[PDB]
Amino acid sequence: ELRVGLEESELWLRFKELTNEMIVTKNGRRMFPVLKVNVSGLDPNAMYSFLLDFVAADNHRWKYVNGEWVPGGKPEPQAPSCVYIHPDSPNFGAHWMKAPVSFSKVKLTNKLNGGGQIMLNSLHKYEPRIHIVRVGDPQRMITSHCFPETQFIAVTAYQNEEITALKIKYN
Ligand SMILES: CC(C)c1ccc(CN2CCC(O)CC2)cc1
Repeated sequence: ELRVGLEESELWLRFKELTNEMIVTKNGRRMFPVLKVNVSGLDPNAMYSFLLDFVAADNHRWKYVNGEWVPGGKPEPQAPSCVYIHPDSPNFGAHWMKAPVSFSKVKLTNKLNGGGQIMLNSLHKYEPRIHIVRVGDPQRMITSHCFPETQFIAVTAYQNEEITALKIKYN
């Protein structure tokens, strides 16, 4: 059976209990924590690509008011469909399963200024999603897992000083 488990789920959950925030910049910023997963139940002999995208969680944006995240207006039109291709792609099942798959190099941006970046809307909540694409497959079989522990609000600057302190503490 295919299983894709979140790595460092305890670390993610400590950010999630505060409401997680990820910085977006013109030139793009790496995530902390980094999304890493463990995989079992691929065909070790088959080749696959790993893709990462970010699904908009809500029909509204968010605002940080009096130390609280609250609904903060109607959402901006959906960010243009960005997919990050994991740099080990394509590769054998055995490769993806032997060690944690890390998306450490993906950069989150609020400006389409080129280079494997993901465009997000400030003050919107996203849920990371990983796709496993079977290579050479005439049925183009894809599998998709979502990681609710990894949900965050995209920000141009940290709102919650407690998130700022956690990012410093563990990073
Ligand atoms: C005690 C537990 C909560 C914990 C704390 C710190 C780590 C290490 N981790 C931090 C940042 C990641 O992007 C890579 C390494 C993992 C787990």
